Amino acid sequence: GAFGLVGRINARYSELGGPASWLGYPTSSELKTPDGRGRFVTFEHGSIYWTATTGPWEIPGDMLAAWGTQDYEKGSLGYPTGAAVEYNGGLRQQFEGGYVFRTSNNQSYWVRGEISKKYAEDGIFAQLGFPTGNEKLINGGAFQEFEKGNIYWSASTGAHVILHGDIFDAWGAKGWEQGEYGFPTSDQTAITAGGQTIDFQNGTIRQVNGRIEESR
Repeated sequence: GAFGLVGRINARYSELGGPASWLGYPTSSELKTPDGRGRFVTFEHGSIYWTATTGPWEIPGDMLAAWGTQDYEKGSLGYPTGAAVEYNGGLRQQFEGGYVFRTSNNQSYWVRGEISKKYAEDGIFAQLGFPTGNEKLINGGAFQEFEKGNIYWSASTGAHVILHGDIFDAWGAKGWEQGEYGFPTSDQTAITAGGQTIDFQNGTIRQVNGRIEESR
């Protein structure tokens, strides 16, 4: 099928090597987005989106589908603001409202808002690995699951990291964030001699010499 492209999207397609690129051939001419702000073009293996203020960016098909689960540009992620680039054996792509990932296990998930901001801090990926799902809204705020732990957020507590393991399980036995401890107020932090510690709204849990210690 023959298609002739225009403006900054055609520009970006050319920059990627046109049909020789991973996108393959166009499967549409330039289309308007629902919200009357953007333009896009579909290709065999993904799409390019554009706004006057974000510029033209290709999104691979799997990450395009994942972006779709919160309704693409109409969702809080908004428009892509950069390319999908190699990231820890996967891809990371920045959006106005967060990030979309190809994971190293060839799955695709998004991160958004305050949880995105925490996940993007240096050292946090090393602690968590890839997302294993999208954000979940809960009573009091939100949380998200990653390979090696979770991030929890409430407006009062901010976004904080807790790892899988005995401290997480001890909090779980008391109903995690809905229970008497409430939300994590600190990131789980290593201490000397192998220990771990984290603060919650209404107490602290420590692991030292492989023993759990609790305060309320």
